[PDB]
Amino acid sequence: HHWGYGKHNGPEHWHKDFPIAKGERQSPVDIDTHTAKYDPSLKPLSVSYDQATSLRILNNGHAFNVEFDDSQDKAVLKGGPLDGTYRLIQFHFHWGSLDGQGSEHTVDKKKYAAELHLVHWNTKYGDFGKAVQQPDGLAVLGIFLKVGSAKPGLQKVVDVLDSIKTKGKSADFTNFDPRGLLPESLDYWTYPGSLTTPPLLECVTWIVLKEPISVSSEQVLKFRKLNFNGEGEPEELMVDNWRPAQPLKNRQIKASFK
Ligand SMILES: COc1ccc(N(C(=O)C#C[Si](C)(C)C)[C@H](C(=O)NCc2ccccc2)c2ccc(S(N)(=O)=O)cc2)cc1Cl
Ligand SMILES: [Zn+2]
Repeated sequence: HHWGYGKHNGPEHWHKDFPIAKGERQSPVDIDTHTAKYDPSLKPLSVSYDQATSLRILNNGHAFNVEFDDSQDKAVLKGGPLDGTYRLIQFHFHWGSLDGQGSEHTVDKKKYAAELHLVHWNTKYGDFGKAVQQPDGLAVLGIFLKVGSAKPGLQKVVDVLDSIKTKGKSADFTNFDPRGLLPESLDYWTYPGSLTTPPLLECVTWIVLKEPISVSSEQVLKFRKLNFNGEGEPEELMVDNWRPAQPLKNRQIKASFK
């Protein structure tokens, strides 16, 4: 009886094993576009992914994770609200059963079909496991997906999903360029929050891009053919792996743009 997204183990249950679920800086949140304040002191965001080294893709039973070599400064996030250098370690998505839900953040209560999280850790803490113990340990770049035109830079991900259908399966995933998943604009909202899965640690600087990327219906359909279960277990489609919006409490969402 471990955590997940079902009726019996989903987000309303997590607080029993992870009491920080009801904490002061939980994620995701609703982004109220009329309450977020433009902050002219926010520096521009620096996404430096030209030397990114992807290694592997893994079905972890919750989502699929594309992992990078983070043993040197090869793909880094800097600037915006961040002090110092954050190294890309992995990305993953959250998505829905239907096009009208799937994102974790919402924008004026609007739910997108999916959300991409590009996870980075603060290199002043030396490794990812130390960085998650610090209030400024992580920076997650959140990008919304809407269903429309295909995203060409997503298709290499979609085409490998058949090879990692079940929990615990991995596949070699070299030479993938995460620059193909970005929208044109790097305009963003930022706030202090948490991991959106157990252990729900309050270690994240959230940077959520305003502009969604477009993916095709056929692209998201292939996400929804994944399984939460292991090989040889009863099939449970990997859908609706999103945590809903948490109370904003004593926090301010800042906008990089007027
Ligand atoms: C979609 O589901 C995901 C996605 C990511 C991960 N994470 C890791 O597996 C890691 C690592 Si690694 C050294 C085995 C490559 C991150 C994670 O679990 N962080 C906690 C932790 C604590 C100590 C040591 C290691 C990890 C984590 C990171 C970001 C988020 S999110 N959704 O962006 O807020 C959540 C969890 C977990 C799940 Cl269940
Ligand atoms: Zn996530």
